[PDB]
Amino acid sequence: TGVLVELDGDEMTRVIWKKIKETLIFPFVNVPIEYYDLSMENRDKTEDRVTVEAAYAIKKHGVGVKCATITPDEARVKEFNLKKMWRSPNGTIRTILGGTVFREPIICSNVPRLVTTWKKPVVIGRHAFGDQYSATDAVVKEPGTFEMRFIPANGGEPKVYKVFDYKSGGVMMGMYNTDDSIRDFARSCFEFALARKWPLYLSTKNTILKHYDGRFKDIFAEMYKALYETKFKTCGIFYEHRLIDNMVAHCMRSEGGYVWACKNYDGDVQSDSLAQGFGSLGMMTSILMTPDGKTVEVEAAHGTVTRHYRDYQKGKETSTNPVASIFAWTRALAHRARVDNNNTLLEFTQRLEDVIIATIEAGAMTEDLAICIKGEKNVVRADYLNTDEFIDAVSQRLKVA
Amino acid sequence: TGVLVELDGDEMTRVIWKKIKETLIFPFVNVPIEYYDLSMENRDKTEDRVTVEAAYAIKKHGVGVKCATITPDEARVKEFNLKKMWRSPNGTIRTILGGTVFREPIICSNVPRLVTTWKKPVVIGRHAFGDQYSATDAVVKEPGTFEMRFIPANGGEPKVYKVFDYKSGGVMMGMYNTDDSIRDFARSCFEFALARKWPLYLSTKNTILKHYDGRFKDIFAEMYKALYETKFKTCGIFYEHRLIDNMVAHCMRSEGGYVWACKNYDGDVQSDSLAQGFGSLGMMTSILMTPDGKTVEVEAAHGTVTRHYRDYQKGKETSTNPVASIFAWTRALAHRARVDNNNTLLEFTQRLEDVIIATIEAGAMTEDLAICIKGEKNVVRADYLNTDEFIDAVSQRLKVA
Ligand SMILES: NC(=O)c1ccc[n+]([C@@H]2O[C@H](COP(=O)([O-])OP(=O)(O)OC[C@H]3O[C@@H](n4cnc5c(N)ncnc54)[C@H](OP(=O)(O)O)[C@@H]3O)[C@@H](O)[C@H]2O)c1
Ligand SMILES: NC(=O)c1ccc[n+]([C@@H]2O[C@H](COP(=O)([O-])OP(=O)(O)OC[C@H]3O[C@@H](n4cnc5c(N)ncnc54)[C@H](OP(=O)(O)O)[C@@H]3O)[C@@H](O)[C@H]2O)c1
Ligand SMILES: [Ca+2]
Ligand SMILES: [Ca+2]
Repeated sequence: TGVLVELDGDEMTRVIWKKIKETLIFPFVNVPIEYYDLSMENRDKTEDRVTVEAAYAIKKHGVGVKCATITPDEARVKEFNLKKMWRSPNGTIRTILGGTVFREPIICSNVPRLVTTWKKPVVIGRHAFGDQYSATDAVVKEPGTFEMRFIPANGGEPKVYKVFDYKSGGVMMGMYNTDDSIRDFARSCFEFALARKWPLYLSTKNTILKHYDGRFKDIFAEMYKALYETKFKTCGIFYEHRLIDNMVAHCMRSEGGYVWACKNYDGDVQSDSLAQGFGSLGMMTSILMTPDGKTVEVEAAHGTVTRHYRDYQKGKETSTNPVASIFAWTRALAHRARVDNNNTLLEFTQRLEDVIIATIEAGAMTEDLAICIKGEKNVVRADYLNTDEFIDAVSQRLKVA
Repeated sequence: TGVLVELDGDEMTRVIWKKIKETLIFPFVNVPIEYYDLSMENRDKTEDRVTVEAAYAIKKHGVGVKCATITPDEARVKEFNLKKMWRSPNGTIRTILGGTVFREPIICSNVPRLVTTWKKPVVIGRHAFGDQYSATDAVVKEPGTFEMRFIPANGGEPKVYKVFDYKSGGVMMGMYNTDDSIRDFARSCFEFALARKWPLYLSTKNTILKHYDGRFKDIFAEMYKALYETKFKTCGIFYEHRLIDNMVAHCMRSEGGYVWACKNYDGDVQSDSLAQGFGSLGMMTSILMTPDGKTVEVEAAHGTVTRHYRDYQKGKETSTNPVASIFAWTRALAHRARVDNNNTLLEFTQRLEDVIIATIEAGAMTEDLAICIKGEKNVVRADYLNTDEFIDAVSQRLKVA
């Protein structure tokens, strides 16, 4: 009754995406899908127009599911003969939608973490706006002065700052963020943690960046005091600012069960460290949530798995883990279901997640999880299923459920 | 015959520092020491002049050992009634000396890592110059335009970049780095890895910061090709650039035995994550090495342990781990010894490190390491020694050795 926006992708994830749709989704669910092909080739052909069209379609319809895509760089420009080094589609969509990207591991009882203390999941809430990701940078090739100016819109004295006099070359960068965006990030994070009844931590480096990072600290503190502190206390949870240095140490030590609000760059980096620590990138989920909770975009917290695609391309069997991709579909459909008051669709999504977990906990799993259990040296082919075998096995149990 | 420059510090580390000197160093070694008290109180009193004097003394004499110090922030300004929010002494010294800070864990056979894959130490080489640590930032409180200008020193068109038009407040920041400093960082890292015969990785985000981070990538690549590639290949090692996202995942997965060159901020953050993953900050070493290897500053890879100092202040027994601090002294004295051709001093330093490791591997250890072995819930007072008991035990075995 509502529509689901689908964004097709690249390389190994695109092949798996087709299998997931045809095997675990379309046989059981009839939902109207608006489709956008975000393959590298179609982005180049459409001069990246598909990307922004897809983003606006998610805003219109309320829910999107996205397959991993290639982010061009020098090598990719050569590989595909790109017209331009097109921007990351993820940055474009997240820019258009706004919001915070919540990343969380999927834990199976029988798959150990790499970190021995980790008992419960940790959620990273990544601020998907500003800083490095909309920065302007340049190489300095001659002697000269880098300075910044702030120019008030009502005339009156521009403020100037001399940063550096280069003599023998270097680099320069400026970046910004906004009160509006920081306040939206804070609200998303307080709301997420409150719904979970988990505590909340914000990491910054305000110790060095007294003004830039101090703005994050002050905005979260203001918002906690005004709007959330009483509700948090009543639920037996709390919010705390932490020095980024201390926070990464805490994360190693802690058993989990907290929400961790991260600035754009820290969320990007620490999410991968977290994912890998929990066992595998194939078991890490990602959901962008707009401020208010009414628009989401769900994806796997990993890329296109091009190393595996290379093996796929030369006819070799691959056991890349489809679980995060499937959970993208289940959580997107669950959001679609709730808006639509469709309890049977919602129950289907829960049931598919349940059988995936049951399947793995009983010993049927892809090679990455076999490795977490046995160690890379000790796994043999009979210890795991290939990707299609894993998905076929899941559909079997799904059909009895 | 040469002189050792000593920089006294703050809180818990200052108390331990005195005990280390009096118990494990001065009874066995006669080296001239030039002393600088970098306590919070003496930095305030001298308007931070002691800090820069101490730094220049290290440059003059070639070797410094430093105790952890307080870096002022808003709360510390109130606590000590500081005249100003003085800059981090570590940033000041590292600024004055130049160089790369190499951070490495001390592994004991019987103390497990938190990360189950970790077998050998990892060395982080932190670039101790530029980026966030010499950046200019500001809060924007009115509508206005942030722009950057590059002004060539030979007249002729300034290059201008419009970054943002603020309407409802935000933040702005500019930062730089230099070709000279990046090239010194690269050389330190290639040399360090080559002497170890370990491979070398550089992490960047050149995927987003094409110019700023691309400069790091290009400089290391240029230097490898010109100066190190053949020597690395001949030793069976290599150098590789890595996306920071991939690199933190690699670090979780890998058994260790590589050098990891990190930009200023990444080195700061990832060093603490690494340290904690290996078991305890009390077992992480830090050495600043200038480009050429002729000036060093050695310290513990941790702060003043103020949480423990708080307990110390109210007469409670503390078991803070002195090992990193002692290794600061041993590695500083070893550098002093090599310059001076003093083989007996060098052998003493090696012997003290040896007995510290032997002491722990036989079950005599501070509370942090007991916790790594037994789990926090299961440790009881008889499982560990307090700090002085640990140091006294070490001196005992040292005396028979
Ligand atoms: N959201 C997105 O659209 C997104 C996000 C990140 C990257 N990317 C793009 O994806 C492409 C490749 O990026 P990347 O190699 O840096 O990261 P990646 O695709 O996440 O793969 C990195 C490595 O992590 C492991 N891994 C990731 N997903 C896995 C899964 N489902 N099952 C098992 N193992 C998995 C694999 O290790 P082994 O090879 O050791 O098995 C893999 O080679 C690039 O073009 C990048 O731009 C897209
Ligand atoms: N090089 C330097 O001079 C330097 C470096 C960093 C920080 N600092 C300064 O040091 C002060 C405190 O900083 P911080 O609390 O962020 O970091 P910290 O002093 O490293 O202590 C953080 C926590 O790590 C654990 N830890 C650190 N060193 C330890 C040791 N030797 N033995 C056992 N456990 C240890 C303790 O955990 P538990 O409390 O859980 O036992 C401790 O509270 C601040 O004023 C900061 O500015 C100085
Ligand atoms: Ca990433
Ligand atoms: Ca630090």
